[PDB]
Amino acid sequence: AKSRHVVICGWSESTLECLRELRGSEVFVLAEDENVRKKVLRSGANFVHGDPTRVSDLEKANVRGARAVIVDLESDSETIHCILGIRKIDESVRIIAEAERYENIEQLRMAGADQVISPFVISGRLMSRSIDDGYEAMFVQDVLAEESTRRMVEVPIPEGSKLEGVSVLDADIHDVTGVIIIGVGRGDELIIDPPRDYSFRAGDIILGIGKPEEIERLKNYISALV
Amino acid sequence: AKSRHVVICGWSESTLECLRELRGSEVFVLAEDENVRKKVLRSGANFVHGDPTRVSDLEKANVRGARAVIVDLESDSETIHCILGIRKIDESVRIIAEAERYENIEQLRMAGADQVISPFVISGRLMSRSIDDGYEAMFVQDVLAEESTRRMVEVPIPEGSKLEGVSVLDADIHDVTGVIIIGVGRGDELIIDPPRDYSFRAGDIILGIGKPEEIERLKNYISALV
Repeated sequence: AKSRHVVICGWSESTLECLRELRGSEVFVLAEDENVRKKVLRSGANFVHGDPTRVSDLEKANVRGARAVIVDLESDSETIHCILGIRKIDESVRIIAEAERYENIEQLRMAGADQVISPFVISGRLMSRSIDDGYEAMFVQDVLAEESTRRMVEVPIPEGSKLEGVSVLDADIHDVTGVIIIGVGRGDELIIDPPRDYSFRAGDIILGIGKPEEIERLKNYISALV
Repeated sequence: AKSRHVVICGWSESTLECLRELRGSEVFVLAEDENVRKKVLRSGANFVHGDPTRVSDLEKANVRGARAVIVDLESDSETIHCILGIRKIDESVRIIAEAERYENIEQLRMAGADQVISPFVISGRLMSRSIDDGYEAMFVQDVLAEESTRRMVEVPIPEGSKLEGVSVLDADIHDVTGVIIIGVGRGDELIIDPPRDYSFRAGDIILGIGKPEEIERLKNYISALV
């Protein structure tokens, strides 16, 4: 949870939405196609005209000691290539990549990716599941894309939180706040539906779903004792 | 909830995963690039060499009276074009499409799409949200992509179900089955986090998340009285 700069390698629709979500932070977009420059600037970010597979260009984009580097190239091959180059410059910087083919997630990880996201798998699955209803899709589309009614959130548990050492069962988060708790994160591991007898700890990241008002309630509920 | 055939227009990673999910049903894949033929056949589906923007080719793919038609072309423009052609052949057939740009979802709908999925928005968002943790991503990736531990499911409420006319609160589904109920679907509408005082009805589709064993428990719990 730092506040350095972010580097985005490659341009695509993903990168565009992603850049929107970062509207209000210093971002550097490294890309070959010069056309894109306009769009990147007209969005607050800094454009760095270059090649993400070229280590010298990655350097010019300030990949070293960056808060995180996001990669989404025109090819899983190029993404793997870019990543390799990144690790050469900084072997600790957090790397998030987009995989187009499922079979490449592993290789992407082996290259140095800290988090891999596979949109087509997600898409193809939602589609095959919408041949009769659209409920699952509607849900995903509403919470993960248009973030309409609800939204998915990560809420860190401060040191001295009111839920410090409180079991899931006793916290009664959903009924008190309206937020559906879907998981707890500790040491970059994730317990999907944590057991009622699970106690919280400072540092833990509660993963829930809820409307902005319910998320705000949860945040007050998580607060540290005054 | 019928059992006719499915038509997939266009080829891509989405289409490939989607075709996997339909492994065990009669599917027709309409595509221009002949290379793909091998992959489609080596997956149980029928390949139809043609152009999805051409109404005569859509016909050869049995788009008429199909259970559902899934569209994912090399362009939102082409997807809109394909859809228009589809409505010309059958104005009632369920259409599921993939939008690459957010601004096209509406136009895609106006063209005739019954359900639109936007993978890049979903992707770009997950990425911008993973610059420090990967919990949200891990969750999505695990339940929506690799469907590892948990999986998302739609469970229809049979006529005469044991939960017929039972309020959410009284059903106590999560504690009894272990499945996290995230929403109810009725008349192609979706109530994300239905209120405790909401009663179920036959026809309703419960949308939850759970492990295969928990989903099976829920299915027994939903059953109609003998």
